[PDB]
Amino acid sequence: SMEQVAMELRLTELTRLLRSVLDQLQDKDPARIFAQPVSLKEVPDYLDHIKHPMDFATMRKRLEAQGYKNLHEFEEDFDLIIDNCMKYNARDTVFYRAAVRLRDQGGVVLRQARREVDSIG
Repeated sequence: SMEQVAMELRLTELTRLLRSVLDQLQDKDPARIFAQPVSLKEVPDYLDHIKHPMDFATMRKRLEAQGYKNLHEFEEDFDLIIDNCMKYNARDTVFYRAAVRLRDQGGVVLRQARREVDSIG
């Protein structure tokens, strides 16, 4: 139908906007601490601690399959990256500190994304 097509155009455009959001968030991680899944070869107990691992590469795969229906779903995945790290790693570690800085800097990007998503509909 024409409606299914219109709906599909909306999703494609959301995917375009979220791709730009993701790029902007990933720039706030210049050390690439959150770029890839935590390695289960290198951290074999990880899934005993963290039940829903997340990272930027994994978000990107979902995004490119148009697997984010709305901004809420995308933010959920971003918050997992941060929250997983702040639980697994102690406060005095470069990893925890990286997550805090990503959270703080990402807030600004995500604030305007929400306005854009509501605005453009």
